Amino acid sequence: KTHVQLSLPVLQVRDVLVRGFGDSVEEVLSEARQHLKDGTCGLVEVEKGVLPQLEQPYVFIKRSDAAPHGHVMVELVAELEGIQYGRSGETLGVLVPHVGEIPVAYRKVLLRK
Repeated sequence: KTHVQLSLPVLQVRDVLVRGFGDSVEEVLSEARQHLKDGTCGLVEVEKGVLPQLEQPYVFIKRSDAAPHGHVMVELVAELEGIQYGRSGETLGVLVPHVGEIPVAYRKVLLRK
């Protein structure tokens, strides 16, 4: 399937134990996709002060369309030193590995895979 229904645990930035997916744009997009497939991917909502507490490159989920079955359609955009790889809509948040942190919410998305 080109799209997969996912329920992503929303994590508080200060709870996150592993603050990025790796060291290159290509690696972080790779690792993000692997963690999404394996159900080991969390979502941090972006506000003032959040991104400097996480490791670059960043992987964002961005709204790709204006929401089947409650699931917002999203795609992955990476960012490294202010350059984005991908073009998409509004940020739903930044993806991080999930290693058992307790979430504050869940975000239903339809991921373009």
